[PDB]
Amino acid sequence: QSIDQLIKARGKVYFGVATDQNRLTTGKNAAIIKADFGMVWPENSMQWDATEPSQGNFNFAGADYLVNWAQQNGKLIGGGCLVWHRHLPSWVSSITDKNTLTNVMKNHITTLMTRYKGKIRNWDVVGEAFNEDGSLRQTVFLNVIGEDYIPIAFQTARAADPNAKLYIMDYNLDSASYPKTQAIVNRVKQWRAAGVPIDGIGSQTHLSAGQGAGVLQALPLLASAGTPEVSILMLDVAGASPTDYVNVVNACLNVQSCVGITVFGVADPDSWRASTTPLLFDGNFNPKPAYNAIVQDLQQ
Amino acid sequence: QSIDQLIKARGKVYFGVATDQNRLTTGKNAAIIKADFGMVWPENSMQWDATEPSQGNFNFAGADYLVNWAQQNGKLIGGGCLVWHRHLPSWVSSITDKNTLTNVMKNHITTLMTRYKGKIRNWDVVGEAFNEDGSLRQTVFLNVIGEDYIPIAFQTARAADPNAKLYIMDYNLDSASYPKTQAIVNRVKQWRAAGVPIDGIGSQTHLSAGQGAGVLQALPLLASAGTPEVSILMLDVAGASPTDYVNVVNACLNVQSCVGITVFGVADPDSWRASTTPLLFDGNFNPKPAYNAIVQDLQQ
Repeated sequence: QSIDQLIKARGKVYFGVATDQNRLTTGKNAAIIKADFGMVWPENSMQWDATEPSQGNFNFAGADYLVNWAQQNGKLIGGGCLVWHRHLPSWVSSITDKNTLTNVMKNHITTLMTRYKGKIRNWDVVGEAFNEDGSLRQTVFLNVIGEDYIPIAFQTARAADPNAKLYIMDYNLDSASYPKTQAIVNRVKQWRAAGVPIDGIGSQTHLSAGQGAGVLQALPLLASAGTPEVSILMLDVAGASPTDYVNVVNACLNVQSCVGITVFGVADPDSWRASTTPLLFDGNFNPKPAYNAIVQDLQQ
Repeated sequence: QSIDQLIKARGKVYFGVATDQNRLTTGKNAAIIKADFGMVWPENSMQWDATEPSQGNFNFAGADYLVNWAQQNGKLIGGGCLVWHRHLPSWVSSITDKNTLTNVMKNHITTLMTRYKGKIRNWDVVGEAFNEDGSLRQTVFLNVIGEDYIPIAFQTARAADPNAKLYIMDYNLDSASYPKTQAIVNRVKQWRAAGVPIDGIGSQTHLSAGQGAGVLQALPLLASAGTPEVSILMLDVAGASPTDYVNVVNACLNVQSCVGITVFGVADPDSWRASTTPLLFDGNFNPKPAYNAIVQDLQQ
């Protein structure tokens, strides 16, 4: 049974997955995505080092492949991450002039979003902007532009494609009593009160065994920032316990503004932490107990 | 034991594998390649549709990642395929002018080879140029430029990087009685006698169960064309029988000019034909019996 169909029947938008061209041409990934998932995200093909490896000179072949495949197969598309420190070519992080970096950042945002205008439901505009203690992470963007880089990024994105839902994303937002969770709420409330067009908070949910239960309290806390949407992004769970996965799904169901869940790949051997077997399909592309538990939870 | 180390001890150059960036950042692929393989080959990041999706718009982020990784980890690198009718963008196949297509082909070859000059041991310059009956395949290059496109491609490649071994590659060269196998031998002989710089024939070896034995006769036939080198390229075997894999390895050992073997990926779930489980590691990244049989054969 399709978990995307079942989550749509419960009033949500999607159950999605990260993928890219060489996943769609190998394994059983394309067949599983066609049958069971409703949204695709680029695993790597829209990151900055993949798309703008020298200034103004874009690499779109990989991203175009994904967008085309999704349109042919009737899937929604997400995109990201537009502004991020972790996937950033050296030419960017070596700029020291505020005006120049602002224009580089706006050109990167506008070029990607314009190319796919109207085709992308969600964009992750800014990612991993917070330290664990809730202060802003001192990346090249913060150091050179200042905290205004976040408002500027979102304003620029809204102008490039008004159809898209604009997200900030981060990880370690999985516990309601962890400082980073309340900090992103505090700052997103302030930014929205200043008119910054942040439509969503995306929680990049990488859990250890037993941590699913805490998402039931963390996700409603994230929703208290008042964004129109929240999502669970790039979900995986070490051990892939049915209990952990069902708890995350039920947190989504319990939060009215949570539109859906994306998992960080199809099958365990293709995970960035494969030894923890953290996904919903095994190395032979069979659905694991957690997959079947999600099916039953969405019916029950 | 490392099959690359063992094949080197038998006088060969490499046991290699196809890979690309997202493979290296997921699963156990990087650890296995470091320990057990001596050469990497882009699974897709150097094809024409990946590298020049529109005229003059080169996309090298993926290929650059692979080349860097290989240099940092002391691995040989192969590249290709430069001229091929598969993976060719529509902008190329819609050219009807002989001078224009000649210069487009030259520029594609020269740009890729120049970027990595000195770093790439082997380039597959022309691929899949023959029909199954041994006549030349009527691709856009044959139709518009004529038969001299093959001499031109090789002469352009030799000028771009004289350090590289230049290969022609094809598939279904696995039986000595098949017309294609004899045809490529005859044509390569005559091209080399006329000074065309073809250094190698690469046999793209995609086998069904039981076909390994035929390679013991086919590979010597390919070597009779007199090229400095031959190789086994992108090897996989439906069912991954030890008998089939050992027969292919022994064909390599028996042919003095065969420099090595590349396998078409690490683990079964990442194969283009994963349901046939045709690789040397399983979906849990454990060596399969075929891996251990190769080790035993090479020790003896």
